[PDB]
Amino acid sequence: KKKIQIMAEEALKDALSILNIVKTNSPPAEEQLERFAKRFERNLWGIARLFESGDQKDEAEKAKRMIEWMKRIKTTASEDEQEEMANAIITILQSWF
Repeated sequence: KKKIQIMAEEALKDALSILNIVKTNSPPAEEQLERFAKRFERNLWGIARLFESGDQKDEAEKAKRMIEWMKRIKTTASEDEQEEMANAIITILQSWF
């Protein structure tokens, strides 16, 4: 399951883009944030499936929760809550190289 590297790289770029949108804009570019969240969620659903196929359920639910965190970023009105989830998502994706 280890080779999921291009998917994690793309997911990291999307997460860092959202993080940049949240900080830069005071009222964020809501449609551009939705564009990156959709791509990110898609990438991590695949990462979760590859971990499931590789019998690595611990890293699979880890990937699943980061989808819920990205969905929270879409919902939440607090910029700091958006930052929190983005930094958490970023640090976990990095654990996967």
